[PDB]
Amino acid sequence: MAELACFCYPHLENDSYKFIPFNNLAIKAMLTAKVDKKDMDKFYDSIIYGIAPPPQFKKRYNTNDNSRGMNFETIMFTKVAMLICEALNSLKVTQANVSNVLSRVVSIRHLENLVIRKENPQDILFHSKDLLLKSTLIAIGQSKEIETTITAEGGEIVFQNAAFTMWKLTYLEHQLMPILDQNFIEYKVTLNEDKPISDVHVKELVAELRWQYNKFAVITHGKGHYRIVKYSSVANHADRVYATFKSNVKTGVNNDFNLLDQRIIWQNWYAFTSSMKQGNTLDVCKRLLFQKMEPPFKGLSTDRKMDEVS
Amino acid sequence: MAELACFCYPHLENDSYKFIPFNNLAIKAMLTAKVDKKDMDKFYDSIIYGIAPPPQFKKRYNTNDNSRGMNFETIMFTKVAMLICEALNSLKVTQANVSNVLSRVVSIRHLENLVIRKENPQDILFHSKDLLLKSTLIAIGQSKEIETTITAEGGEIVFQNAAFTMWKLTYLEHQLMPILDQNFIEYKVTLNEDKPISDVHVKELVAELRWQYNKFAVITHGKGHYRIVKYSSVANHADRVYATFKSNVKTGVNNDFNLLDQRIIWQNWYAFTSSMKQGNTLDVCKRLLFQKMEPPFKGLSTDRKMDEVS
Amino acid sequence: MAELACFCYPHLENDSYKFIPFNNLAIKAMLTAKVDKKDMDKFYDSIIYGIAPPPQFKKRYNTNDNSRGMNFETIMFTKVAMLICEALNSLKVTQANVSNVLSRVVSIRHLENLVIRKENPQDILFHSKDLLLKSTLIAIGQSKEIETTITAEGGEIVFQNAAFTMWKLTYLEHQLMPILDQNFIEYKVTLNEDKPISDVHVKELVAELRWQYNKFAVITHGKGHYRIVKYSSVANHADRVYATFKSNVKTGVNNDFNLLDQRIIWQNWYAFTSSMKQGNTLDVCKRLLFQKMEPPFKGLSTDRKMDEVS
Amino acid sequence: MAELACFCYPHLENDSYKFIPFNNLAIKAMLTAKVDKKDMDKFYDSIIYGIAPPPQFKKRYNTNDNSRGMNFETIMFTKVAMLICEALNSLKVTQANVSNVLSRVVSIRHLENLVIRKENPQDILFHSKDLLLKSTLIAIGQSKEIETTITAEGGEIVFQNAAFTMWKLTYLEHQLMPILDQNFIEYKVTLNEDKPISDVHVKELVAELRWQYNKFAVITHGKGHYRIVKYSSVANHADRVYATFKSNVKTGVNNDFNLLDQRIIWQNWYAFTSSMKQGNTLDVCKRLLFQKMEPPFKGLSTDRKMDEVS
Amino acid sequence: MAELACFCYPHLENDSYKFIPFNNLAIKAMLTAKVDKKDMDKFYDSIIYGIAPPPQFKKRYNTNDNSRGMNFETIMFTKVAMLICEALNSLKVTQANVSNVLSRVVSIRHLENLVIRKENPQDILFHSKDLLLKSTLIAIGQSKEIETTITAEGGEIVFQNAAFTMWKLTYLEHQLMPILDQNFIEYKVTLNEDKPISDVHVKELVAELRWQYNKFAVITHGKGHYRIVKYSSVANHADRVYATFKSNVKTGVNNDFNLLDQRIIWQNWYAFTSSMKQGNTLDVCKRLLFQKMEPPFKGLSTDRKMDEVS
Amino acid sequence: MAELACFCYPHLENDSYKFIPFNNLAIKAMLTAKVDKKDMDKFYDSIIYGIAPPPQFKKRYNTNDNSRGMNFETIMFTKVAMLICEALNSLKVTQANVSNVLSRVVSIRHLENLVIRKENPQDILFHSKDLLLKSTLIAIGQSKEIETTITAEGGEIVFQNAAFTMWKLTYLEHQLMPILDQNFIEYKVTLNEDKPISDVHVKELVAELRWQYNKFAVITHGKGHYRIVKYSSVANHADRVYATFKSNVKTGVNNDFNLLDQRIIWQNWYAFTSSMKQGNTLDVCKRLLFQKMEPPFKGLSTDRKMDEVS
Repeated sequence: MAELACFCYPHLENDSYKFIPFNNLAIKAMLTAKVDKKDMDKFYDSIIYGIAPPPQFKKRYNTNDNSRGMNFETIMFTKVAMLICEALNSLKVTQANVSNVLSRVVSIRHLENLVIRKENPQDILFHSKDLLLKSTLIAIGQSKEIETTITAEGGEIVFQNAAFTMWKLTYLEHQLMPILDQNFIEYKVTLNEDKPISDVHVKELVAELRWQYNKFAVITHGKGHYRIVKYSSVANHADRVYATFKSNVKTGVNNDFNLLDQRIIWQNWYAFTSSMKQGNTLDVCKRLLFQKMEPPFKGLSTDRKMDEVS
Repeated sequence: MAELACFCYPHLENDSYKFIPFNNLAIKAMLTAKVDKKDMDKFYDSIIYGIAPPPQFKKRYNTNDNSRGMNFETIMFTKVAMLICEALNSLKVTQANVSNVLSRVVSIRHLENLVIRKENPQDILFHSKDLLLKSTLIAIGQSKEIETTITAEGGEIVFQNAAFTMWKLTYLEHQLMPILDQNFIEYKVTLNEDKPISDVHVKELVAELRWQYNKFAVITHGKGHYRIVKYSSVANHADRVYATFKSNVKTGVNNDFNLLDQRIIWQNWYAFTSSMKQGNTLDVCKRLLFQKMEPPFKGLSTDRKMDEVS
Repeated sequence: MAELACFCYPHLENDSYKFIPFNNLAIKAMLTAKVDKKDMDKFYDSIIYGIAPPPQFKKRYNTNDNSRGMNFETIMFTKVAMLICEALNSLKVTQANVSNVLSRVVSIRHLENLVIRKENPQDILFHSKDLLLKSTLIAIGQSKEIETTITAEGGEIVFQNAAFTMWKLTYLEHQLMPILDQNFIEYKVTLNEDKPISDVHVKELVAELRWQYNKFAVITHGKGHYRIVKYSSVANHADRVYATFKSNVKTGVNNDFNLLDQRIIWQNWYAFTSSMKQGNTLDVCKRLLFQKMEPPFKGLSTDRKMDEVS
Repeated sequence: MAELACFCYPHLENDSYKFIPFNNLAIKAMLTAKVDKKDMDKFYDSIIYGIAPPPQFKKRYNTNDNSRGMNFETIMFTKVAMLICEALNSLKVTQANVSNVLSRVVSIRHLENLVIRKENPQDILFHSKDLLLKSTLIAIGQSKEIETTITAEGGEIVFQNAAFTMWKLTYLEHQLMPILDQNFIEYKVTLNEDKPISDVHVKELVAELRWQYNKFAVITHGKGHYRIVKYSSVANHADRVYATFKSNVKTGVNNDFNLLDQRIIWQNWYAFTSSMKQGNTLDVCKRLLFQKMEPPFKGLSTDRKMDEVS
Repeated sequence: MAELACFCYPHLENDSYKFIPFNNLAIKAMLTAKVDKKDMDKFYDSIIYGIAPPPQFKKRYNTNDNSRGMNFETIMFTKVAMLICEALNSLKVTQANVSNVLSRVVSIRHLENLVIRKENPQDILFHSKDLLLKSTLIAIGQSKEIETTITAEGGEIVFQNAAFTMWKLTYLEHQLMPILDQNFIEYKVTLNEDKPISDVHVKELVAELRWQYNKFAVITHGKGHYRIVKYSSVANHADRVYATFKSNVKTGVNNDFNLLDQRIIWQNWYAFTSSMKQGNTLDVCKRLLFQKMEPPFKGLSTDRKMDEVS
Repeated sequence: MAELACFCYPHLENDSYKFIPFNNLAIKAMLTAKVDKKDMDKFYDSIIYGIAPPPQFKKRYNTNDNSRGMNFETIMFTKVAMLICEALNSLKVTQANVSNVLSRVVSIRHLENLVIRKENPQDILFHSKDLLLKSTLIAIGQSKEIETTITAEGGEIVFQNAAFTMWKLTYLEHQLMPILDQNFIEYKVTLNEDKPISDVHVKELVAELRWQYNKFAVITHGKGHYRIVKYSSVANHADRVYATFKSNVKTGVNNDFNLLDQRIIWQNWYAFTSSMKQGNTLDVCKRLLFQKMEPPFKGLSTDRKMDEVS
């Protein structure tokens, strides 16, 4: 969604790098500037409003002629920028790394959701700076830890178990970078703890997903939680995860992929992703997606049905 | 929902009975009137606003202390009343029958929907008085004919086949007697013609109902069309149909019941209703409703799924 | 409330007097005019907008400095004027009488209510010009007939009997000359027919008046119907009726007074008015109003009570 | 209206139990949760929003499919919860009792009214924490003291005496759990002090109740104040008080009942309740309610009448 | 923008084909229908709302999941449909041709503009059915005649000459199929007559275009008028015209192209299009577009400048 | 736009003059006052609201009969007054000078823009009192320094270079003294630093001005920055600058004039102003304005064009 350099810039004071949010009028000035090709990757001095992002990220910002960026003039842009700065400032980043850290692309919608979590007095993140930092570092790609319920990006809870918390992603209502397609619906299921889950608690989740979300495929991107996406979108999900798997192999970055419970994941998605982890090609993997198959917890849908009839 | 006498009264002119709509201020005057117990079943003379319904039907009309009636002061009350009068006036009803005809209870919501159909220049009923009369006579219980797509009460079309037309019932938005429970959702599937339906056209309907309405039971009330109701409501439907079957037996009125296609109807509903037609008791019939069973078109849900994934 | 000359003027065409409504801009011009004392009682020629009422009636019209008149610029002024003209035009008034007819003071609020009745397709007056004329002639003081339910000024029906129709007077919502005191509440009870009324139908009315209007006195002005007025106002009613009785004696005009049913009228009002008809003085009559007395249908209030408890 | 456990949960810190209000998002999470039958009576851990009420109280909370509960997402829910917690926290409740204390059902509308009293700088409760605690403990069922004017739940004062304060209950306008029937009207009359009341001060109250509330029955529930309820509702009041009297006998809880002044209470209610205290059956008691009788302060209604006529 | 079959269907009555507009509820029903692959190109019978377009044109209609179609539920859809039907009905189309006529793709925005012209009493098209037919037949591709000012699609006149009329295209404000990109600006310059144009009248147009539209390229699509498009869009225009030139060659349809005045057209566009007419390839033509060149009416921009300074 | 005495008055406390803002009700009182001709130039004592400006400046203030002044009752009047007072209070003005300082006419719109700059946390002036003072002293005519980008009056940045910052003047939206002509558009180009500017950075600015502002003349008033004004206004600009040049010569005040870069300034303006500096008459100077001439960076407009076509 955007590189971290779209929100802040590094400032060396006291043999350590502190990160500072952009003023939105500085971004606005940048968008109107004539800049040499040699300077497109350098931070821009607006003179009146402080420093601004490198003009090379111009398309990340919505303008009269760009709707595929972010709304950098909203309050949420500043809140997201401050959330990034706080997390990155706790890391005492060193001179060799600042470039890699800022050039990293992160999910803006994940960050706006964490803002929404932390500003809510009811939410644990409002009351624990440690959990907020952990949660943010995960979304910034500066942590090895896995996103769980405690550290979830958030949303509206629509189902909860001893083992699982199902959330509805509210991206349509975001201020910074909302999803523009009004047909969008996506959920995620995060794990509450990391100790083994009983068959009965798996059953309960599977049963809810077949009754209340029968038109949704249960998939994962390998990062330790389930993604509940409409079947009309799994093919696009497959492309993205494969491209991400392929790239992370070429670049040597961490590339472990948690296929998660085969009793829960859509069987075609399990096939597709298991073929990925085996090193197969895109065309070979994607074929298992569209290949019909039928070999699960039998009779779970008819249980919820009769419960309702009573 | 209400007896026909709640909308019109009979007037003998020219050796034939013409039916006349009530003024709503006549109803209002009636609701404030002191009436002898002997006159509760007689039409009421408001003096200023003409005749009014028998005070015995007071509860059919919404007031400060009644919300289970109709909104007789709306324009829709008059349109519905005129629709009834037109249909009943084409029948040259005779002196012995007027009582039975008016005392008959009909669905107001069905009549408001027929009004909505006929006032729409796009709808065939707007352009054929014969079809409108047929359609209304069915809803008034003064016709032996079966409601089909052509003569359907109406609603929003949400699926259509060579053989079927699926409608969404808009009762939440009615003016005269809307459903007050905002959780209400109900569809009906009417037959387009009365010649046999191919297996493939049945398949197409069943497939849509499992994909798009998996949380809905396919039942019928025996009147020749399907009713798509949430499982949380089939038990109440069962009570009503049985009470109607029981009564129509005691009173000798027509009591044929079309169970419709067993490949479409929910198997528990087919069992429940087949036990009814065999003369069983309520407790025996209703038991087959809650009795779990599992012995259909196999693999039809997985067909639509893969179609979407493409 | 206003003389008839405030609404129309006489025009002699074809040896008969036709009456013509004023344009409101003609009235407005009149209100700004300098007029000789000798011409204050003559109709005024606005030149641009036709004839206008005699400047002597200036205070009948609301202005920046008068709120005790009528709102002669509303549509209702024209409707009321036309209603008067129609009634007076059916009388072929003669040259000697026009002065007396126009100088007569009538109730504007009664006339606005008759307009409201006749413009309503539900009301009998909408469909019978004869009843409308009769009803208007009563309110214009050009008829010997008594106002009954059929010819009532109107309002909201709040109770109805075989013998009685109780109306709520809506004067607070009038456009032409509303009551300005927002605490105003007044009802009237008109007789449906003029044949004798049974004890049971009297009982029913008395019972309603004690239960639902316990804070209201049942009085009459002698014109053949009951007036339901709050006790805080009967003394003012007494003054007005006496002044009207006194005047009608001095002027020889008709002065019969129908005391109506002593089982219904408030006993103090019956005493007050019976003393009037006997020729007593104001001070003697009014004393019987404030004189406490207690000598009715016993136990009628406790009947309605227990009915409600059930 | 709801058990205290619907608002707070107990926390053992420092050998004493402190009570903590629920976050409304914790309640919301609970309402979506799959819970074992064995855990339905245990407080629920929403993980993200803290603890929540036992899922067994699900129906106390309004949802898309429940309107007979409370609006737990309003600000008033939190204010009411804090009011309960403050009162219960002053009691140093012990481990054996917490269950009984929380399981106790209290009037939410009484608690919302006490909130409205205490937040008003004009009200004595705003300025005396001791009176507020006393007043709340009465409404929580954790006090032996009787509700008087000082500690009344509140409302709009509509009549006041040396001995009495009459209040109108504003339940239609409540935010947390309003009465939904718009025809609802109920008053209460609380005693200002507990020393004897003169006949003249009783007379004054009775006189107001007959003039201004003639359609209302003067009853009590035995808790030391009068309840002014429409006659159309006394039968339902009778059922509730008897069921409460019956239960409190079976459970041994305090069951004294103050019949209050027989010159004020509706004579049928006095009969009904006196039969209750004598141990009679429901059918025997309730019969005295509908039994007509007529054997009071004579001529008090005619005093207020003549006062108004002046 | 859409085939003519998206608006009407043919009906053989009286050995001639009359064309009939679709009801929008018929289209809506079609969009929900299950249709055999063999019938996708056949007109669809909605049963309740008449005939509908072939389901193969589903994407021409805006839905919850399609924004690249038209708003067929607006009034403008019906007006456009009637305009097409009127024009096509004057042609007595024969059985062999109906398919070709309906399958023809036309500009909806051109048709909505002609509607706007004809409904305006000020516009000549409102008063001449012959001119309207001519104008529509041009936009329907059923006429050999060239669009001139008289028969222009319309818009806001922003400049006019003895020889030229410049219009602003209002596509952003259209109801049926507006341009969605809010940055859109496009003008057209139509010829008033077809007799030769003096150098001075060309000068006047060129002068206005350089002063008031310096950021716009003067191009044509070969149909006899100028198109004033921003330079940021000429490359896309080039693609479309070439694809249209290429296709019309392969299909043998009329393919004459009027390059128009080389003193007016942007020199790069003249080069690009002259290379097209010579049969060159796309890559060869398009190269002349981006090839810088500079060899016009000298000093025309400085004339308007000094005029303004005065 | 107004003398400084329209905003504040001098107060001698502690052998130094402090300047105090006017209350707007003091101004209002002054505007209603009868004042001797001898006192028209003295500050006015409103008695109730403090001191007010000399009645001789009455026309500087908008009233029912004056629209060519300022809106002295807005909040902006007070902010501007305080900004002046702060700047003037840092100068320890002496007794001989106060008259000259206050009588000085300054641009109100410049001062309102500096307020808008300083109240914005994003703007450097918000964070540096020294820069704000410098910037204000320039606008007050109490500084020898030249307005640069850092100290610019402000506006919306529409173009920025290593060497230049182009601003749009928002005078239409001002609160204190907006431009009333809605056709007004004016920009200014300020220099970022005062070290020499490369040819390439000049080229970049000239290129933007020809593409995006072709209808605007590049002129200066000699104060060290460029003014981008429509050609329809340069003649009026010429009058004003000449009158200012003429006056400053007669009064001996500073009269240096920076013609700025002849490669940027409109050649006619350079001629006009160079003739001014040579001492020529108005008629001689102004003639060079309207005199056509054509002898610049060739082919710069065609560079931006082709860039857009790509």
